[PDB]
Amino acid sequence: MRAVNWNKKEDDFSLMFWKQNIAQFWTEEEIAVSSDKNTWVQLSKEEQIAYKRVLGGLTLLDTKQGGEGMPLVLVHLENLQAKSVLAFMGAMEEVHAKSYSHIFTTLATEEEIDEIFDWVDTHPLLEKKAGIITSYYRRLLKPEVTKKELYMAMVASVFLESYLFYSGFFYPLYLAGQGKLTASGEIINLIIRDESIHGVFVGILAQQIFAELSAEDQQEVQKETQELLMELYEIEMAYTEEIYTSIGLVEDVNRFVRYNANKGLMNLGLEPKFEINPIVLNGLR
Amino acid sequence: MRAVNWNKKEDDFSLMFWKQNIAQFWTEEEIAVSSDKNTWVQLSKEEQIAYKRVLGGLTLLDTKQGGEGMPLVLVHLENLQAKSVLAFMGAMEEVHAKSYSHIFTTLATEEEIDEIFDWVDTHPLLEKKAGIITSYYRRLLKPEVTKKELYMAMVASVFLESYLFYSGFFYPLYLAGQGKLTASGEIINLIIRDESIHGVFVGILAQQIFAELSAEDQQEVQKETQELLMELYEIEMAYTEEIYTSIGLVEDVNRFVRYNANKGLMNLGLEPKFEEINPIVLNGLR
Ligand SMILES: [Mn+2]
Ligand SMILES: [Mn+2]
Ligand SMILES: [Mn+2]
Ligand SMILES: [Mn+2]
Repeated sequence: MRAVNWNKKEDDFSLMFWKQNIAQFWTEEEIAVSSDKNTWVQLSKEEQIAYKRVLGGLTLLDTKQGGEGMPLVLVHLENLQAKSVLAFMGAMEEVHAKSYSHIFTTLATEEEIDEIFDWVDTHPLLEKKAGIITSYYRRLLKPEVTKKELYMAMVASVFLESYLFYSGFFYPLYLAGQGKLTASGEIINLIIRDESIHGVFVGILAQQIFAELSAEDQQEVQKETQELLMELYEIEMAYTEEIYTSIGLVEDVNRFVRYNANKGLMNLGLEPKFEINPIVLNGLR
Repeated sequence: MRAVNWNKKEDDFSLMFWKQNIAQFWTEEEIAVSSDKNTWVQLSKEEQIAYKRVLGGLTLLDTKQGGEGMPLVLVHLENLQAKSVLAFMGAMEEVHAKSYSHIFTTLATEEEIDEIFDWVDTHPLLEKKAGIITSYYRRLLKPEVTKKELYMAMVASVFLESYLFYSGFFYPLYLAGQGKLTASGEIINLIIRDESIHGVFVGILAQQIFAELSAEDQQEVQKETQELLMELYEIEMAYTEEIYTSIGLVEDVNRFVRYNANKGLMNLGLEPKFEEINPIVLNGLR
């Protein structure tokens, strides 16, 4: 039975990602958010509701990535150095999820917070979206998996990391780009910095597996990947309509979703399928 | 589908362990080990071989705990806050494993290191020991698991964290207690500080699951736990004989293995099954 041996590289990238993950390490106690109250109270009721809802959705996605996506993809890897990186990335998803609770503590009463999480749990689009992704992860709950199954779990993971978060990240970035909720915006920026390298890394692992598949299997997963992309897109467009119609931002968020869907495809070595908002860009500064 | 909500406690302990795991965060770059070369050369060939072999075994156990034990237990937990803690603990196992490579880079040539890892991979007792533990983890590779299966995976994990590491930890502690390889000893002490909390936490989770089982299932897993304890003990005694006979430490290590097996049992809420810590080892823990 093999032990991980870092003195003999298993690939040309795991060590750099290991070091970068650790270089980026942070926790919610580093960013105090109480000063956001002064701009929080300036938001309309509809704006506050949208913000809380998107952060609830982000919390759900990080919960599933740390508790299902990273663990189940990493248990089936043969590359022990890449497994190490994924384990750390999974822990960081739990840091991310806990940081949303830190934001909530400042922006909402205890009763308001539990209402957010009840809304998350009973929400049909969030259930459908998370169910589609986790179906690929739960396919790995068996002793022997195929490379097509592992590849598609990695595709699902890249799509979560590089694409499904972004209908939610839009709004904290959009507000922070205007000087509103900038401390929470700093947290979201730290989260994004992590998700960006998560998506690149899992996409490298996916491309390595893809190269080992037969031509027939390659065709099959290419079709599944394109179909998954567009299945998620239809759900995202329903989600942005539900969240953002009240505040007039639906088409802006949709443009942002498509930009990030293209980045997810590129992380997998695939061509873009869709043809950044300048305020969001200022929030990423 | 539920998202983790830290503003409503799911249990009385996960937040405390979350905070403590983070308070204890470290990486290998924080302890330079080059100064250990001066005492490494004072050791005999047999002492150096023993040290490299036990660190190889430790690396294997951490590799399996980070890559199988924590992930598969955490997947099946319903408590999202406890899942969060286990994910962080699993990442720390990978930090631990990488820290052994950091020690090796100072103490061995590239060829000597590859020899260590070849020895680990082909070693029959390490394969048997790790295979027993990971068999409990690999029972969780299915869509739905029983509480008996989850409980026994947690028992196996506590036995790894609180018991099976210690035939290996003995020697770095013994040497550090004699002023040898003290920088490496500092790393091992950081690892032990983590494993100690890992075993306590998983043991709490196991006790909670146990209390939820039917009486028939409780009787089954109680017997299986005691059998597993003693099956592992027989293997550990073969392992310590193999590693430590050449340096005259077998009975001392065995004394330390039993002390830690009792701690693992206590972490599970169970009575000790074996009859003070060696004073040199104690000085290495200071
Ligand atoms: Mn995350
Ligand atoms: Mn991520
Ligand atoms: Mn460890
Ligand atoms: Mn541990």
